[PDB]
Amino acid sequence: DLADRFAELERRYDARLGVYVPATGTTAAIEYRADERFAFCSTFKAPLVAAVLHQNPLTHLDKLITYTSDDIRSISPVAQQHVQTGMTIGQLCDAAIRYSDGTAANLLLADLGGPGGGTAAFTGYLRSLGDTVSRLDAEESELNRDPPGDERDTTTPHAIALVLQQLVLGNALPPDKRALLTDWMARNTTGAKRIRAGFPADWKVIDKTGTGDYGRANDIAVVWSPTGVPYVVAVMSDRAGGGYDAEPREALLAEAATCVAGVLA
Repeated sequence: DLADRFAELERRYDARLGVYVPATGTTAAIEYRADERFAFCSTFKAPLVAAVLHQNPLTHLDKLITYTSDDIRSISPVAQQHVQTGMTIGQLCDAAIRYSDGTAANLLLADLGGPGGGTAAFTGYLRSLGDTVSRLDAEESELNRDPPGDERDTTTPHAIALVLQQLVLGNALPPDKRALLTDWMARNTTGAKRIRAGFPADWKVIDKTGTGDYGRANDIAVVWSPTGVPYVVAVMSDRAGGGYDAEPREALLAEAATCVAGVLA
């Protein structure tokens, strides 16, 4: 039984694991702690981009955003190289997904507008999708504290899987905006050891990672089987019993994805 395999991963990795894969015409849903809250970490950056795409015409992607070194908060592998040139909204979207660029995310939040540096606008975007669960409360920062049991900055595997379903595979976005999201996630650089690692090479995988303290490791993906069937796969984990310093475990995500792959295959 698949639930036992997930429980064994929890015991072997000393982790809490959440998994949701929405049901299809041809497959049952996979759910393991799918309605328990986990920290977003950087997984929010994919729907963030969807929000920016949604609220603006595509010509908005060429708006140059200028910023300063004082805006560098969090790992920002792209943004840190363009403090004096700035970056277009398109480039920020690219960096935010493909390099989980934190500064980029923060600038995209600002681009959405409104209170909380954009976290309100982001959360309302999700509310407008039908998600009454997920919440973004803080801008990215390396100084952020987010202890277990605080419901701020959380989603559920079930919630974020259905959001991603709508965005990539549903009609949340018009096809041209949808394609930009899909493409960016298809060329993610950070996800090779997670869901991607658990799916055979002939499956297409697009994804957005998240990592944090308390051993938090997330990956949200859309996968395409060799037979052309797409599935959304949300995996979230933390190791809170290990405290702030618990090591994130990518392998747990890879192995959970392997259990999923096994059943959709």
